[PDB]
Amino acid sequence: PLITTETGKKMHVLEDGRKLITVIPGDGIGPECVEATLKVLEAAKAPLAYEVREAGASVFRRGIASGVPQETIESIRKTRVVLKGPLETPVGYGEKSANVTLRKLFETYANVRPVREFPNVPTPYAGRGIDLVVVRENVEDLYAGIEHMQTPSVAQTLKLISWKGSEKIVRFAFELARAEGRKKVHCATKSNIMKLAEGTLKRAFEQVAQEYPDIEAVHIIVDNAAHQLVKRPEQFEVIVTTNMNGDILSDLTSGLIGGLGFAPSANIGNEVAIFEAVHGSAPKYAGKNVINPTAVLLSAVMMLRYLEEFATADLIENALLYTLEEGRVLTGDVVGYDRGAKTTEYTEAIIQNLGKTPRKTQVRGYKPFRLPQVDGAIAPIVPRSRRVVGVDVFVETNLLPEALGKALEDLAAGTPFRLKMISNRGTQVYPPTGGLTDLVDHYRCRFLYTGEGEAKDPEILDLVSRVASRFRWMHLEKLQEFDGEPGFTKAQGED
Amino acid sequence: PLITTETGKKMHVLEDGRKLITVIPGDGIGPECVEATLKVLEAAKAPLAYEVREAGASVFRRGIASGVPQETIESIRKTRVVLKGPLETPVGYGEKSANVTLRKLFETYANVRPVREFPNVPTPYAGRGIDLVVVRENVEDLYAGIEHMQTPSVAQTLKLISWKGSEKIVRFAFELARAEGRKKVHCATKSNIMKLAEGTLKRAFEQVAQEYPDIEAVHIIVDNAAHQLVKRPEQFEVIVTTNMNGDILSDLTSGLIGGLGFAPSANIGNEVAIFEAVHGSAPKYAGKNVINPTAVLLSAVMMLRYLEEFATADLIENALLYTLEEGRVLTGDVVGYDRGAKTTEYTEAIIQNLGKTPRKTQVRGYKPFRLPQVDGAIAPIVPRSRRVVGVDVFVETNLLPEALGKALEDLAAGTPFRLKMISNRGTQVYPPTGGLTDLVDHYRCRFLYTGEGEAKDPEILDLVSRVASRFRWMHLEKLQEFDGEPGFTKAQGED
Ligand SMILES: NC(=O)c1ccc[n+]([C@@H]2O[C@H](COP(=O)([O-])OP(=O)(O)OC[C@H]3O[C@@H](n4cnc5c(N)ncnc54)[C@H](OP(=O)(O)O)[C@@H]3O)[C@@H](O)[C@H]2O)c1
Ligand SMILES: NC(=O)c1ccc[n+]([C@@H]2O[C@H](COP(=O)([O-])OP(=O)(O)OC[C@H]3O[C@@H](n4cnc5c(N)ncnc54)[C@H](OP(=O)(O)O)[C@@H]3O)[C@@H](O)[C@H]2O)c1
Repeated sequence: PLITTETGKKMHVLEDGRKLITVIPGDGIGPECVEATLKVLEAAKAPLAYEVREAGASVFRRGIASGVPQETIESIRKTRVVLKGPLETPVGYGEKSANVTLRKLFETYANVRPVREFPNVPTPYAGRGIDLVVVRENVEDLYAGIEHMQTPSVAQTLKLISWKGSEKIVRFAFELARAEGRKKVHCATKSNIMKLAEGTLKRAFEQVAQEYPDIEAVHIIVDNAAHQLVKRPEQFEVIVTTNMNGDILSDLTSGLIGGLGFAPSANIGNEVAIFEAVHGSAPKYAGKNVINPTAVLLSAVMMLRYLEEFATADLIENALLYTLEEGRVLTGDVVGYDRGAKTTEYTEAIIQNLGKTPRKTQVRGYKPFRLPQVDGAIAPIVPRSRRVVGVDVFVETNLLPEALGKALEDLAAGTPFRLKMISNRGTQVYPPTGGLTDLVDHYRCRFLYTGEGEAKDPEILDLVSRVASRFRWMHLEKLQEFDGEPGFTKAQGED
Repeated sequence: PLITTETGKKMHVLEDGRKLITVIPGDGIGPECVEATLKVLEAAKAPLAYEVREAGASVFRRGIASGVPQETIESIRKTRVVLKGPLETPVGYGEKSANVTLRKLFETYANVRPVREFPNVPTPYAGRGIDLVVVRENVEDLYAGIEHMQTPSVAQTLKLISWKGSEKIVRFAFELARAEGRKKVHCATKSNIMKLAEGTLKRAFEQVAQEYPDIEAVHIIVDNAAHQLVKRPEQFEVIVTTNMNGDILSDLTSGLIGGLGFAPSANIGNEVAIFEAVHGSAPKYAGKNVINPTAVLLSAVMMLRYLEEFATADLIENALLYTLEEGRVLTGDVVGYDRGAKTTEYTEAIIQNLGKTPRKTQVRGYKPFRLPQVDGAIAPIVPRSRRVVGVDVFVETNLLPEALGKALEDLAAGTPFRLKMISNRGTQVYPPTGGLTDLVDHYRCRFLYTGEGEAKDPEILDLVSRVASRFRWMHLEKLQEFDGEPGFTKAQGED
């Protein structure tokens, strides 16, 4: 049956004591990396039972667009613990990422990506003591993939950041820092540009920080953060950032200690945990028996510790590290593909080293920590007052700014709305600015309410119908104020 | 008077042959870096006339929210050439970036950020021959700053990518490659997740590439790209990417050769050119005469060559390089702020070296190239057919998915629309998926047209008014098909 440990984690413990997990082979190199891992697990006599289910490209090919079949959802709800190989996501077309789907379907909001130097895995940073962890928000931001072609030639993607999601991820980061003996957490954002969206993470970071006076909270702008991560990565311990930023920074850090073949990760939520490598399906290596399975193996190790199977975790992790320390069986990504050991040979070596322990690089098994509960989360605040002050109407037209401006002022005449300004790609173009801005066939037209109280729905739709009598609109955004503060930004160049 | 050179570039040439430029001191370290640069210029007898104007924080403090005063716009329209120090943008609140405003006001669509190893500027990558250039799209994507609080606790930023802007940036990259003798261009995108937005750059890249058979065009996913830039940066020559991706990758590359103190840049457009360092106003070093002015100096050098003042550019750049080669006067970012030379001393040393022989005469290899014209650009295609097939209605509510679904189906009864599904943060929650997705108070409700032809505006507004009779909507998106293909995506978990 499924049980809840004292740490609050959910896991399926079989009568014989073994823990049942869902295993997803994946696409490309996936199966090879997972196959290798399962062999090492069995050799180490890991107390596990396996429910193999599919996800990714193989499922897209069955005509299931989400790439996550019902049997796999059923299995994950049964086990609450998953070890998956990479899943292939078509580039530029096709189905949405099944990797993102798994995380969002099961609220595994935290993506933990630790990086450390490895024995006989040389990098220009060897000896600097790089030991940091990137805590990537895992379920919102841009990667949700909510897109709409505003016009035939203008595409739009929504970036959504919530207080709820930001509060969760920053709290997780602090708890993680406090659980690994780290006394500092960096929050990387682009809040100087996205004051509302990225600023939500910055503000959640600052408010939750007050509860962890034992940890130093430092905010850093994401670009300078990338620069610092390359120039002096040893200054970082824990870095928490939004989904997209985290995707790039975590891959940046992996290149500091050997590459993606050595980057494991854990997708953690309160109800489910998904362990997988940070790397992809890597189609050019699939089936060639040359791929490095270290990343997936180390992920299984993270899974073992999560499962409280610390002994097996140390055993497997020691074997791997011992194998690296000796430096006799190294994969192509470390010694070139003209010399690199085969995947199966690498596996066999590690297995042959089960029971052996490295002298230098050893297992740094931190202490488990209870995940923050919803009842202790900082709930979003309900404004004391709020009002709809206008509406942004997006239109598709090639009419020049000045003419569009006069046309809309005429259409709004008689309504309780006035055209305040018009922007193109976010740049004010009406009133004119004296600039030389090039224009696309998409314009955002800001109308402000001029009456008493607030703009009511009927009035807004009436304004939109008037605009529609001549122009094609495709996107509407209400402009609201919450506690006297506008819940929207000005255009670039707008005074 | 303002003239057009035989290369297409516009510059203000005075009666005496001097080229008039607009100079913006900036904020924080800005003034110090600019001040120094001007000193070196005057010493090198650069044939320039300066029109000093302000932008940035000092202007925000005058109550001009755009941070770009009219006199500065007037000056830029007059000179078409600008040398600016960094500008401070408030973090998480306040005014929008004046740096982004200048670029968008004057359509300086390409941000060229060259990176190379410098003498006596130690990095773990020294000797690997890193010599690449990031071509960052400069006027669209997320950095436009178009934001709306969908609900009091859910923020939204629009990511807009146009065919026009993407076509221009990739063509620029190819021309730049062909002009610097580079035989390869990498296009980094996240097209696997954002098939419409990021995919626009990918598709523009591939179609424009057909015009440059002499150049090898390679697409790479942005995350793997960061990994590769850290693991093996010497493989890259030219990298072209969207605005935000480029912001991060360019700073990542700067940390490979000395840090932001050595990263110059050029904001290029057809009508205007703005030269500035990649770094910011760096408030903690402001006024302490310790900041490294190299980045701004080299930007002035890029400016000089733009102005066709090649002799002065070589003179100044050789002096700088000679100074670094001698390694007698190095700034704090190179040898530590405990032994680093003062900004004024570093400057003095360079001026003293005006005329020396840099042993490794690595005056960068550059060849002027004509900017692509609009008449030669691939225009966006006008669909043969198009139709509105539905509407996405975003509502603010905490009513559970199941009940929200039933409520909306009831409201749509009688209309030529049906509720297809409902998502939360991009994840399908209605119909139920069997997942354990956490919900925020923002839901996207997809309605599909069920009649013949297409959904007309009056019918759409009628549906919205019915939804409004019970729920608060704040965001509408029409769903359109162009040439038989949906101009929108499915939700995560939606089959
Ligand atoms: N969580 C996931 O399941 C996940 C994460 C990322 C990408 N993907 C998917 O993967 C497909 C390919 O994407 P991609 O080519 O950009 O990236 P990728 O699969 O991570 O491959 C990029 C490069 O990383 C190196 N690498 C990755 N895994 C390695 C391993 N196990 N051992 C040794 N080297 C390894 C290789 O470098 P060299 O080429 O330099 O040898 C490789 O070509 C897509 O559909 C993508 O969406 C899935
Ligand atoms: N184009 C622009 O005008 C521009 C570009 C970026 C940021 N900004 C603005 O700048 C303000 C501060 O932002 P930030 O602190 O994130 O970044 P930043 O000003 O670039 O400073 C980050 C770090 O870069 C190093 N650095 C930058 N310029 C340097 C130079 N000339 N010489 C030596 N080292 C240098 C320093 O590293 P250490 O601390 O390690 O010494 C510095 O603290 C904000 O308002 C931001 O929006 C403006």
